Amino acid sequence: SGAIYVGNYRVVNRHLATHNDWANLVWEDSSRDLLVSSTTAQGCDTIARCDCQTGVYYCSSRRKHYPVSFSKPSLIFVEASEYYPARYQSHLMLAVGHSEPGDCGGILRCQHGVVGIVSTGGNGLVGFADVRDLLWLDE
Ligand SMILES: C[C@H](C(=O)N1CCC[C@H](C(N)=O)C1)c1nc(F)ccc1Cl
Ligand SMILES: [Zn+2]
Repeated sequence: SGAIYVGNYRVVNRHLATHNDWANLVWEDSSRDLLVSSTTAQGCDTIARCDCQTGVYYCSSRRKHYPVSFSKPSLIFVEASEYYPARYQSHLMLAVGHSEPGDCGGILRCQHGVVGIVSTGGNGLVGFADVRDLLWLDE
């Protein structure tokens, strides 16, 4: 679990969005596993606007942060799950690091701010949904 709180927006994994997220829907994209809902309170976070390919992510299944080198956002094949059929997920970045399904929502940050959230993984890999191209989150 986990979310990004920036301005009057809450960014979560689309497959983990609540009834309240959908009732306050701003934007969603199944191909990216992202959903953004509106909030009444002002949020705590800064979005990175950069091309970093290194950063640190929070891994809830270890209660620890880990440094990562990650690929640039791209279209990656993701196997069918209970949430989606087998499909290409866009704007996904992969790295070597531990992850389990419940780690989705953990933030990836570089020195400039929030880069994305955990969205996929397995076998010593962790995948992050990029949010750096969503300029409207703070504009
Ligand atoms: C199976 C799961 C996963 O990647 N997804 C399920 C939930 C929906 C995901 C998606 N973005 O489409 C795909 C997973 N397995 C691991 F071994 C480690 C982490 C994770 Cl998240
Ligand atoms: Zn950066």
